[PDB]
Amino acid sequence: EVETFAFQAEIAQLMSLIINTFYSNKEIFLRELISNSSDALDKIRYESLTDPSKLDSGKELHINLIPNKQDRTLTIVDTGIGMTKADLINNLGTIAKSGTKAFMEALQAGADISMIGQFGVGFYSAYLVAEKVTVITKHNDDEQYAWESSAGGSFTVRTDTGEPMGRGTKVILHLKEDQTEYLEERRIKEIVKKHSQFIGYPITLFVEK
Ligand SMILES: OCc1ccc(OC2CCOCC2)cc1
Repeated sequence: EVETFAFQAEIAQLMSLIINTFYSNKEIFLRELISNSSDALDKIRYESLTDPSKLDSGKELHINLIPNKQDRTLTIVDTGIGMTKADLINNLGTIAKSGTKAFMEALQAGADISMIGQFGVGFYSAYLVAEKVTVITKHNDDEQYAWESSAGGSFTVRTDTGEPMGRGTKVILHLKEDQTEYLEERRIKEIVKKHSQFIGYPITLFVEK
């Protein structure tokens, strides 16, 4: 069972701007996604100090980067707090409406796309390099869900029947045909060292077979 939702008009406008604006410094997408993962890990860590059973779904707090040249995907996996169905459909979009408006106004005043994370909508930088993004997520209080969007104004949510994740989020970037540099080990290493060197969780870059 697949449910299809319309983005709020403001978020659809943001995604079109990201897809259509000429902007060569695309590599910042990875910093933004790693930052989101780090924030999600911070959140479950803090909650676990007062309810240690919140880690029954997995004690390890980490970020994995998994390139796959056969599928042309880059996957960013974290074992953070995860998101509920309500997060995916309602809560995050509500927060993203105000962040988008601030970001859009900042861009009109001379900011550039790399500053997107200062407005809390860094996830959408994924569309600098991906034609489709799939988000698989599992929160302790809800079921495992798959969110997906190729932009165009809509996204889908379904219950996920794949490999159970325990807790956390996987962002699968289905890369654009001309963005396969972000599947190369040396390129990912370079970007992590440049932009994500002090993240407080282990980042493991998987090697391809
Ligand atoms: O833990 C990583 C992560 C992944 C995606 C996120 O944002 C939502 C934005 C649009 O709706 C689908 C998900 C936030 C955090």
